Amino acid sequence: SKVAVIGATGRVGSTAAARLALLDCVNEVTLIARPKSVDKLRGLRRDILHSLAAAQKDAEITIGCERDDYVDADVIVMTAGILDLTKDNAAIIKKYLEGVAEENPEAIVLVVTNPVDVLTYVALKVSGLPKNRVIGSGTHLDSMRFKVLIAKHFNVHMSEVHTRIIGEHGDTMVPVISSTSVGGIPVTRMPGWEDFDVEEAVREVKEAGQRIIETWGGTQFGIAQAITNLVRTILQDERRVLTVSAYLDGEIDGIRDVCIGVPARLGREGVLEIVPIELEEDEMRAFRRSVKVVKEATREAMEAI
Amino acid sequence: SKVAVIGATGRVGSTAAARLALLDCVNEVTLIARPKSVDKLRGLRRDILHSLAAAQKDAEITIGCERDDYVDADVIVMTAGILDLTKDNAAIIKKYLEGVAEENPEAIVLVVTNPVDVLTYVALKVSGLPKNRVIGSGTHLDSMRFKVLIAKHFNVHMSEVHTRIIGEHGDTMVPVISSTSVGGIPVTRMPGWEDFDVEEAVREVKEAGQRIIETWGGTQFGIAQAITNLVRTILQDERRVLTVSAYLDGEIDGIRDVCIGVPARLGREGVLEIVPIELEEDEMRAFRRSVKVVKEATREAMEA
Amino acid sequence: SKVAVIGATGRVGSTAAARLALLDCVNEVTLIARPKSVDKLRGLRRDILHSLAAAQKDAEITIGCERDDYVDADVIVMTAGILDLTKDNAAIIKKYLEGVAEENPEAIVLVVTNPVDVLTYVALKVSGLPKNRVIGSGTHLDSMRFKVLIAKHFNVHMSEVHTRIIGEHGDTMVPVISSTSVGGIPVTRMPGWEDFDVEEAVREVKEAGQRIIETWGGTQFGIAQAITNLVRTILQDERRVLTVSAYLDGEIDGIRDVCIGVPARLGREGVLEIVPIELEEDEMRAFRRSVKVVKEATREAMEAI
Amino acid sequence: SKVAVIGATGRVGSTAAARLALLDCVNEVTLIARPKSVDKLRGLRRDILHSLAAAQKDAEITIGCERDDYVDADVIVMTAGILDLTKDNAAIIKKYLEGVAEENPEAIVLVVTNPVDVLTYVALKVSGLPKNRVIGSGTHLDSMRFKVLIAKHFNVHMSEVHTRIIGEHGDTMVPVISSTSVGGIPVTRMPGWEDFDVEEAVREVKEAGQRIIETWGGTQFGIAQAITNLVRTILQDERRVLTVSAYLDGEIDGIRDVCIGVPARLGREGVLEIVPIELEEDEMRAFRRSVKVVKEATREAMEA
Ligand SMILES: NC(=O)C1=CN([C@@H]2O[C@H](COP(=O)(O)OP(=O)(O)OC[C@H]3O[C@@H](n4cnc5c(N)ncnc54)[C@H](OP(=O)(O)O)[C@@H]3O)[C@@H](O)[C@H]2O)C=CC1
Ligand SMILES: NC(=O)C1=CN([C@@H]2O[C@H](COP(=O)(O)OP(=O)(O)OC[C@H]3O[C@@H](n4cnc5c(N)ncnc54)[C@H](OP(=O)(O)O)[C@@H]3O)[C@@H](O)[C@H]2O)C=CC1
Ligand SMILES: NC(=O)C1=CN([C@@H]2O[C@H](COP(=O)(O)OP(=O)(O)OC[C@H]3O[C@@H](n4cnc5c(N)ncnc54)[C@H](OP(=O)(O)O)[C@@H]3O)[C@@H](O)[C@H]2O)C=CC1
Ligand SMILES: NC(=O)C1=CN([C@@H]2O[C@H](COP(=O)(O)OP(=O)(O)OC[C@H]3O[C@@H](n4cnc5c(N)ncnc54)[C@H](OP(=O)(O)O)[C@@H]3O)[C@@H](O)[C@H]2O)C=CC1
Ligand SMILES: [Cl-]
Ligand SMILES: [Cl-]
Ligand SMILES: [Cl-]
Ligand SMILES: [Cl-]
Ligand SMILES: [Cl-]
Ligand SMILES: [Cl-]
Ligand SMILES: [K+]
Ligand SMILES: [K+]
Ligand SMILES: [K+]
Ligand SMILES: [K+]
Repeated sequence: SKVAVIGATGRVGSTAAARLALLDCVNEVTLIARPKSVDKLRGLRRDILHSLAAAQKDAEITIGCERDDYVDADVIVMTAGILDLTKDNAAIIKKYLEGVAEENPEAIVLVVTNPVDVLTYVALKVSGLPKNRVIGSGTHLDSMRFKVLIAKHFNVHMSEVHTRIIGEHGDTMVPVISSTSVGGIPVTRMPGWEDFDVEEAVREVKEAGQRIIETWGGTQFGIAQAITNLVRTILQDERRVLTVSAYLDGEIDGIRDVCIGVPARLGREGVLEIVPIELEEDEMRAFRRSVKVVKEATREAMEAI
Repeated sequence: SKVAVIGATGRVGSTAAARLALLDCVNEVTLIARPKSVDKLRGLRRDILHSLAAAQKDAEITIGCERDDYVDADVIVMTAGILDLTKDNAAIIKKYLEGVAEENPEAIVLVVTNPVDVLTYVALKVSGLPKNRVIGSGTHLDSMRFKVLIAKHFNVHMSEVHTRIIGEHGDTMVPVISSTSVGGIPVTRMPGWEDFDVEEAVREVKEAGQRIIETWGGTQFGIAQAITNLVRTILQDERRVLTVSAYLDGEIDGIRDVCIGVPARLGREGVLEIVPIELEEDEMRAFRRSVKVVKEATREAMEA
Repeated sequence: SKVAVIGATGRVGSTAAARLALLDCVNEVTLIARPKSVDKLRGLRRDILHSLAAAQKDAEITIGCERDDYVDADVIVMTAGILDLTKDNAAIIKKYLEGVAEENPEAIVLVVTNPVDVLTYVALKVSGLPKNRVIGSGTHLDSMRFKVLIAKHFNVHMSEVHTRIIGEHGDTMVPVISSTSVGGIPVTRMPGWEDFDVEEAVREVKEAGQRIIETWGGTQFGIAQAITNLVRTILQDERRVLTVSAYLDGEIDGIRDVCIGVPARLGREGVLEIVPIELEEDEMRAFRRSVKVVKEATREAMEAI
Repeated sequence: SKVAVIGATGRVGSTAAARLALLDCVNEVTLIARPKSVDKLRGLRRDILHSLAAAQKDAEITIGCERDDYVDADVIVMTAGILDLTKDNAAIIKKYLEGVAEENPEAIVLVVTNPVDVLTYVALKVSGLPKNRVIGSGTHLDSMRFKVLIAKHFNVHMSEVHTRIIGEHGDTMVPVISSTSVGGIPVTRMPGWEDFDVEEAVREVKEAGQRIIETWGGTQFGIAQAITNLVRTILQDERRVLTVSAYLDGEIDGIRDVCIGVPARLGREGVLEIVPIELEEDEMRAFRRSVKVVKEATREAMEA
């Protein structure tokens, strides 16, 4: 399996490529950058190879700056980026991913560049790939953090909690308490749920990104591990129900023609299906509002081309 | 951490000891059997030590036939076993576990011998240990098997399924669909649930044991891995919600004075609590029917 | 990958199949027995499936009693067995493995039935397979135990010790101190080597089998884990230098036409090569004597057919 | 176990803290930097906590800028760093690690800041800690890289190769072919050793650092994983023989009063001993030449 990382010179790309190389299901990682940044990729390549030696792991680490270098990959991770920024990043998506289905119709693309929901739609539109082979990180990490917050409240092993945050990876994210469980027990029926402040929790999840930006400079190790989790789930055909930004086609509320954070059973074929989750009234209204923000943002992004 | 396996010369005990010794959290395993069966334990000890060498793992393997060889263990796994059956096995429980708490009050006892729910109660009574430190395998394996069947039906990663079979480790076991979820979604709302035959699944779970006995002679690898799973959850203080035979004290429908399969958050201190699971009508009726059978069988065991 | 276990009803076969199913590189385990023992395989199949559920692992467990059931396997493990016993077991080898190369020339056979060195030669002769795809457990476990004994003497992590016992899996086994090292340092130069009694150690390794036989009934968990280690090394193409019973063709002392415990670099193709280890005078003499015992035993076994 | 990372705002420190927090043996990581850089640590703390959530792992992440925030750590990883360079870095060592043993005598210090061998000596002197509890990354990564090159040459599993680069973490490093083995066989007797260019391999090992700095800006992931490997060996008392910068006291050729890369059996108590490795003529000459450079550079650092 070959995983290409476009934007490997950045904080997210660099750390993603390092942790992806450690996966046993990844035999080759190709670092992609602008032609005037490949020399920096030569250093990153050596540093990662040193990490593998230390961890007693093996992977092929190649470098390049052209379409021929990453088009044949099994997974293409887009981490290259910076209203007008959504423009410029959307253009980057286009330059890299336009017409990929013609050379490799079996490619899987995972977009991380923000706005992730908008740019996954751009990636799918320009790529020509099937809707099941183009996704974005979306609210995956947000859901995993919410999962930990609940597990710590009830003081149970993390694996016992199943939860998800759907919608935009941003202010309009929606927690789905209606499909949240602790050891299979609906969380509303668990002792102590009354003492969990869902709103504070969501707030902690929603603002963390901006707080990290103004202090450490931006997310790095968090998003990198989330990418690793998604790529492993795919390449090892694990068929987990993960919350990622995917193209909706009526599976939830007949909502259609948008890419947004939703539960998806993920395997080697990409999105095997979007789980038709049934939302309560409030959850449905918040989810509809979130779709409204993403669709308008997607329209402006496409108008820009 | 030291784990003692009583009944280590048997099918279950031997295999349990072997897989327990592979755990990083288990630094010593003590093989316990009757005095006449000591030499057999010497060979099993060496065989397990060979397994550790091949797995590049380590563990101190000790052997004994006396109380002083296991009373100070952190976990005592009870696999020694022959109504006439329950009586003799309860006598074995009493012989080995009477007055343990007087010498090791922090010991944890895991009962595996059948009837496990009954003998779990016997163990707690004769042990004098706290209710939270005496449990049984119960329907733990039954729940994990049910989990795989649901997972294979929806074709999802097994970790996505959380389900549970509570009550007797036997014919009166009760599946808790009310507390069964896939990715957090109530299983009733998952697409395709109509095509899942719950009753046929339960039959496969409750009947397999008899089928294995009639063919291979009895379960072995399955129960040994379940023992390994339970002991690791305890010694590593993982705080998982597993279904084990434990003493009920009014957590579910105010039922009391019985050891039966229930959800319990397990850690290094044992049963941290029995989760107050809310059951729907039919499930409640079946569970109460199962508590009746277990309580009756327990009184006869205690009387002898 | 499919691994067939012939003799799965026995102590070694049963436990081998259970631990092999737990390997991520093994997707199917086929239990093979005599037609009048398949019903017992039905119980073992269920018990193993229960073990996987408990360990949260997956494997396909099939059963059968004919050549069509195991001939297409990727690895065929022979654990079916009981001078005259060497006869009867050799006949069993023949019944199961004669002409396998005609239906599956890429099959790999791992013999465990004793005498392991003799019966690996029988298996290779009757199978028609290439010499690199037929081996036996040999002195693999014996070497691993010797490795632990040395590591405990020097109180170092086991991974630091590299050693091997070559020759017959029996009284004529030979320790190769000349190729024994602790962290790469020749063990003869390590502080405290003078306090290690090699003879007692070898004795502990040589007699353990008989002592276990007269007490617990025979080896079970030890040999099963050794089989698992060998199958994993093969199916995952790990290219370790493991000591197994293999066909010698002049790689050591120009010794040829015998199967005996020797170091072999092992991968998906079986024996990639027998490492031409250079033995000291005493080690060479003991190794030559061991070959003499195996060759005579092999001749008598073949005369029996 | 609590591991403190001083210099956590930097490339190495941040990445080191992230991978350390993933270790099961590390329950707490304390991020330490200068008072003005505290808010930056808040963001790094949250980023690492996100990584743990995604990896389904746990760890308490603390932050500080004072001695009291790290003196009680079990392992203190020194990654804070700017001859004028060595002097300033030695001043940093002194500021952070002076008098640690007075408050935490069982602390273990791992020095990473370059020149690592020199600053390891500085750390030991100013710390007052025992010689066995102060080490440096030294040629640990250099040895692991050399191991992979030999392994790829013979096309064997990497675990089959045991090799070692001792001496200075720099130009005067010395490979110990005399103590290099493949599967226990002396590498000199392994078929194909003639086709292995040792000198070209050493050049690739000693020059890569400069190449990474001139391109990516400096090493990061490699050294962070090496730190993670060393800390795990200590906290899990694995007793591996790893090459680290440690205080020599006559174990190799009676050389004394210098911290330099040498084989050391590492456990929870630190350097359990420096293995008395026997070197052949040329290797001995190169090692003595390297001890000269390190001792000289160490005296100048101490003088300032
Ligand atoms: N949860 C989420 O969805 C997260 C989203 N992200 C997104 O990831 C992206 C990268 O973030 P980060 O790595 O911190 O940013 P960095 O500035 O560290 O790296 C940016 C990367 O983009 C490349 N790049 C920038 N402009 C162009 C261009 N015009 N053409 C080609 N390549 C270009 C850079 O290459 P060069 O060195 O040549 O400039 C570099 O590889 C951002 O868009 C960010 O929003 C980040 C974290 C989490
Ligand atoms: N709850 C569950 O899920 C499961 C329950 N079990 C129960 O485990 C028990 C053991 O099963 P199994 O291992 O197959 O049986 P075996 O006959 O194979 O082993 C029985 C063990 O009990 C010992 N034992 C027998 N009689 C006595 C006695 N009077 N006093 C002391 N020790 C005695 C035996 O030692 P010795 O050799 O000296 O006789 C041996 O160690 C049974 O009660 C069985 O029902 C088994 C599997 C699953
Ligand atoms: N280090 C080593 O090399 C080791 C070698 N071994 C060898 O493994 C072999 C099996 O040992 P173990 O499992 O303890 O023995 P068991 O008696 O427990 O099992 C024997 C197995 O062989 C089968 N078998 C016996 N006779 C025949 C026959 N005529 N035709 C077909 N199948 C037959 C049995 O089937 P059924 O039930 O129908 O009889 C059963 O599957 C022995 O030869 C032993 O020497 C064992 C351990 C270690
Ligand atoms: N031995 C080895 O194998 C390796 C050695 N190293 C060494 O590690 C050190 C750090 O490298 P790197 O992380 O890339 O460097 P960075 O500049 O990225 O980080 C330096 C770190 O040191 C801190 N620091 C700088 N000046 C001072 C000071 N005067 N007092 C206190 N803290 C200070 C910085 O904090 P702030 O942000 O507040 O300035 C920051 O945490 C260097 O000395 C380098 O040579 C690196 C890699 C490998
Ligand atoms: Cl990282
Ligand atoms: Cl998710
Ligand atoms: Cl359970
Ligand atoms: Cl087993
Ligand atoms: Cl070996
Ligand atoms: Cl090393
Ligand atoms: K890899
Ligand atoms: K252990
Ligand atoms: K498997
Ligand atoms: K941790």
